[PDB]
Amino acid sequence: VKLFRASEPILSVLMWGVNHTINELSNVPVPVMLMPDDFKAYSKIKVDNHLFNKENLPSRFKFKEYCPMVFRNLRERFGIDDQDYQNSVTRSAPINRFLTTYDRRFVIKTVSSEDVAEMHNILKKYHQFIVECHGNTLLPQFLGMYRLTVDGVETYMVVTRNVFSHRLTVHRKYDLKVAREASDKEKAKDLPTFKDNDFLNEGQKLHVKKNFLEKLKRDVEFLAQLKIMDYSLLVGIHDVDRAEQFGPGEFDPSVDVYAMKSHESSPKEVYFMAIIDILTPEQYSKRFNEFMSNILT
Amino acid sequence: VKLFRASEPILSVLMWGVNHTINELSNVPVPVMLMPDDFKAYSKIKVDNHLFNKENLPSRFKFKEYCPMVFRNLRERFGIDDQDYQNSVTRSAPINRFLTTYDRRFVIKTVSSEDVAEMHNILKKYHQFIVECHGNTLLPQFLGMYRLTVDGVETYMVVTRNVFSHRLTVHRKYDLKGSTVAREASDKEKAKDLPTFKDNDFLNEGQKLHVGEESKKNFLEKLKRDVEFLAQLKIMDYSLLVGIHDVDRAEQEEMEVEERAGPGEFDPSVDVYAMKSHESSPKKEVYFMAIIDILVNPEQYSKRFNEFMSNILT
Ligand SMILES: Nc1nc2c(ncn2[C@@H]2O[C@H](COP(=O)(O)OP(=O)(O)NP(=O)(O)O)[C@@H](O)[C@H]2O)c(=O)[nH]1
Ligand SMILES: Nc1nc2c(ncn2[C@@H]2O[C@H](COP(=O)(O)OP(=O)(O)NP(=O)(O)O)[C@@H](O)[C@H]2O)c(=O)[nH]1
Ligand SMILES: Nc1nc2c(ncn2[C@@H]2O[C@H](COP(=O)(O)OP(=O)(O)NP(=O)(O)O)[C@@H](O)[C@H]2O)c(=O)[nH]1
Repeated sequence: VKLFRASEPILSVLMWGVNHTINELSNVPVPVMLMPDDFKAYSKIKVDNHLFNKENLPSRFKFKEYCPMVFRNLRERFGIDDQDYQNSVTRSAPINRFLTTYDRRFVIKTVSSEDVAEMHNILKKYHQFIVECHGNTLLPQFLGMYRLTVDGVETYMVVTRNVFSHRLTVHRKYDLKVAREASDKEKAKDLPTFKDNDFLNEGQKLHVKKNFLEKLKRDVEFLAQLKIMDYSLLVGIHDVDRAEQFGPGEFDPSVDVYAMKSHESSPKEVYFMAIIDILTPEQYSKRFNEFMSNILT
Repeated sequence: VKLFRASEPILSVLMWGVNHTINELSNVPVPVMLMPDDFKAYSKIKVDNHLFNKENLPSRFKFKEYCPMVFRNLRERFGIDDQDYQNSVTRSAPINRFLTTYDRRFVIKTVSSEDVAEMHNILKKYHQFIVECHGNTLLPQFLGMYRLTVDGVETYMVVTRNVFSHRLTVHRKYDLKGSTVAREASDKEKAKDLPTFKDNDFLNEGQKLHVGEESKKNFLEKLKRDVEFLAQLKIMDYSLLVGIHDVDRAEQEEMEVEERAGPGEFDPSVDVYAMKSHESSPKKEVYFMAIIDILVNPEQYSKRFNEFMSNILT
């Protein structure tokens, strides 16, 4: 029994919504191919519940799913089963807009109307690229896109596969791309988002490189051709020994897709690296490219 | 994998709605008791799809379920499981508004806004009656009440358990009121396959139903409390629907079926209104007898009704 028990009405509606659209989809046949209209398509449902089942859900709310055929195909191509996705969102309220499913597999980010517009703008080529690279990429894996109406307020969400391990604690993270670096207050946060300079003058490398670089180049090239910028490479680091204070450094490469073991010859950790934030050319790409090509040793 | 394929979009939407509402209710816990708000409550869903899932469902439709907590409970008290209900409605399209589920277990009747209003008016009392009578009644067993919206047009529907068997074939039928006013069937109706014979038609044939005392007493006691309950509310024009199954004829028809390619028994948990003919009647038969259409004065209407049905059978 999924009650859609959550800290805020909006989370409840998200849970309800994912549950609903995925059951509905299970009634929709898997087609031989995506079609042009699938990229211009949506489902919309409006709920108006008088004196009923408003123990957790708002009595009145809307839920809209952009291009459900496309995002179900992306799901399949990312090796993700519809039932597991549904369970991750619904079996328990997602946790604290930036959200994570209770099991930490999927990230739910609140986004703008123009982010949604832009996603629609890249979606065909992005899909074709996921096809052509066989879901082997560092780009965000987009799993679903929704608009929620709650108390008259529209909210937009995008679901991605988590960059980080859904199990291995991340001990230090960097957001790589002038010059930028972490603030005098952000550096006082539990897990700080460090930047390029904090990384450079700290003299850190990542002993691992072939796959990562081939992949990364192909990706940032694709992002260039779409005239997109501002995207960052998210890097996460889990210190095995630090955890050691069901084995340490143990993970499922088919789940934690971006995870990477430290090379046998190293001062032992787990790295997670993936490109985030591309919903916004050449120079940015080659600059980004070279900066990241110099972290792997 | 339910496609909701149907010859009319109204039916697809019916299937989708029962499916959707039953699954939703599966998330809703079963209460210790029903509350007053449960009798004034409704669920409403409005769907506007664009360029998506249009092979069977229309892109735009509305579905409303009346007092769903109540009807769920009613289903429980009539020994009908929600998954079975759902399956009966959605596994395959209902068939010919007067519909029957593909498996013949449930009747879907198209009604009026007036009808829906009267359901609400009588619902708390009908519920309590079903409670204190333990589900043992000739009255319609109400299982669900819905409003569909297709093409800006609104359609109300009431679901009941079939009075007739979901398996056994009905070879003759009567709609009986007991009116002093003459009630026969038209040449039109009499030319139909299974005509709806009426009062004077029943009188004319010297027709009688022999069920034996122990079944007669049960029947008549049900009937007496039923029409007394109906008389209490301002309820009139309701009928006794009478189906007659010829066991022998059926064995014959089956035989013609197996040739061109058990006997007179039934599950009373399922064919709730079925009665075997008396161990020593002429031809052996099964009858189905229920009160239908409950949505001069009511008291006398029920005296006039009860005397006629009381004489309908020995
Ligand atoms: N655990 C986890 N955290 C993430 C993931 N993606 C982003 N984050 C974190 O959430 C924040 C959101 O970053 P971003 O997508 O750039 O959103 P933004 O608001 O446009 N940028 P900013 O970080 O400056 O606010 C980042 O600081 C990052 O640390 C993820 O997949 N998993
Ligand atoms: N006694 C009673 N009648 C009710 C109740 N709910 C609905 N009705 C009656 O049932 C009839 C059908 O109502 P319905 O078609 O749902 O629509 P509506 O409530 O009129 N408004 P709308 O058509 O805008 O949805 C109406 O005549 C209404 O008065 C209730 O709780 N109690
Ligand atoms: N198989 C079956 N037929 C039923 C059932 N209830 C009613 N009918 C039939 O369906 C028709 C309509 O019955 P009724 O409820 O009186 O509807 P109505 O609209 O009030 N009357 P009518 O349609 O005859 O003018 C009749 O042919 C009746 O015999 C039922 O449970 N099962």
